[PDB]
Amino acid sequence: MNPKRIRALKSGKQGDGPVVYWMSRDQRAEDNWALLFSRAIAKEANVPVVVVFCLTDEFLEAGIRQYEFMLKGLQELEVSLSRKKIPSFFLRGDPGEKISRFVKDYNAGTLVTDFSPLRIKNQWIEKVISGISIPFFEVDAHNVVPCWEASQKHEYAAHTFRPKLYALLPEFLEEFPELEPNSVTPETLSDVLETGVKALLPERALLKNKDPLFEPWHFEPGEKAAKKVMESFIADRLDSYGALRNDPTKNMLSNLSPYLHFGQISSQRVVLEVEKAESNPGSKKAFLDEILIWKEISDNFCYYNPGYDGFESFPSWAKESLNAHRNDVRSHIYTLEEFEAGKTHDPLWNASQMELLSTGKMHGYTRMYWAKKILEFSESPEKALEIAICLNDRYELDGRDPNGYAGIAWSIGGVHDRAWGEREVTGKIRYMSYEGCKRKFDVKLYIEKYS
Ligand SMILES: Cc1cc2nc3c(=O)[nH]c(=O)nc-3n(C[C@H](O)[C@H](O)[C@H](O)COP(=O)(O)OP(=O)(O)OC[C@H]3O[C@@H](n4cnc5c(N)ncnc54)[C@H](O)[C@@H]3O)c2cc1C
Repeated sequence: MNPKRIRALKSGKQGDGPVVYWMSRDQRAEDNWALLFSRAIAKEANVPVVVVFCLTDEFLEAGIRQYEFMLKGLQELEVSLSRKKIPSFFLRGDPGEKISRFVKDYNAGTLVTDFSPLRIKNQWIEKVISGISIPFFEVDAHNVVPCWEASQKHEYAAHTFRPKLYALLPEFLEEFPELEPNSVTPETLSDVLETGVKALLPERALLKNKDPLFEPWHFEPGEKAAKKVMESFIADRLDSYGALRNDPTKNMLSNLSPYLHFGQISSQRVVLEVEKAESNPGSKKAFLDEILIWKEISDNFCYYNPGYDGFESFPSWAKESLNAHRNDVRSHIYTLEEFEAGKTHDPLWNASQMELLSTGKMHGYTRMYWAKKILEFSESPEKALEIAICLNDRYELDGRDPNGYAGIAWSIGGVHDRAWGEREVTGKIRYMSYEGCKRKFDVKLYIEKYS
């Protein structure tokens, strides 16, 4: 285990009870440096490792679609951890109260968590630090290169982050040891799920017919399903990925993001397996650029920019340009509700929103298109950011994620982009025209599918 993957969050006085892994972002038993590090600390302290997960109060800010995907994954995780003789505890409430109380009730010796750069995770961490007296570590289990090691700062372009990340892959891209079971064995999620579904139901996304919009069969949740999606991608989709990743009418992406978001599969795992695959040269470079460079620069962005969801984090050239065009008359303005129902005058935009509504995963190419039009048809960049985040986090299975904040900030604010030709309203932000998409893929066919 490379000690550069683990960081101290708070010194303390070690207790003599179990080591507690507060699982949050990496909801898997295999390929999990945070669990592996926790198991190892336990072994040196001659105590078991246990897993705690907090079912937080914020679940009512998203939908059934994410709550069910996540909890059906955790049901499977319970079984897997128990086979390793690792108990798991699911705490209804927010971490400050529930983790601090768990630590005390169970006499935890050491507390470990996984790494998320999101504001809510840091809020949770502050409240836990004030409720405990034992040592508290975090482990980057989501990036191949620990986020605080990849760069010491915000990287303004993929081309400045790329050479730093690739210079560290020889060290950090490595196989995973097997998780050692514990020596000995030291409200069901079903009922939790039902309680939570009851609370969510009034806000469920319904057609006018009251029929639910969401189709829950496009991505089966859990660690075992994630691995099959990974295996089918490498076998059937990787070869064509370079040619087809920008064609939303084709189903040729990996479809791994919902699994990667909740940590039901390790990206380090996916990279290991892609690296060993013999596939079309070009396709592997393209995929690895997305799952290494662009995914891990998103953690870089959220980690070094506390205002990652606000206009103030845009590059100076984009803030200046959007400000210069802030009083340009927009050709249309849409309300949040009009965006949300796909009721604009742009049928490609509406189709993209319909794909989000019905499957919980909008094709990566039309996400770019979709966020850029929110900029073009809202009162201001700040309002555009709020609308894009709202809809992305409400309806994307892979939402509430650094990739999301960074992808929206790329779209609307030019983060990790350069200035392009000056237009009214959108200024020098990269523009993606309708006619452009028409020359790129079969727009009429995409609209047909999602209408
Ligand atoms: C406006 C906008 C919002 C986005 N919101 C999210 C979000 O909430 N959550 C999310 O996980 N991704 C987000 N993305 C990034 C990207 O669209 C998705 O990760 C991707 O479409 C998921 O499909 P896939 O797994 O089939 O992708 P693939 O093309 O197979 O890529 C494999 C993995 O690479 C990573 N990746 C790919 N593209 C990007 C990218 N542009 N930025 C960062 N990582 C990337 C993801 O982890 C993805 O699962 C957003 C992009 C934009 C433009």
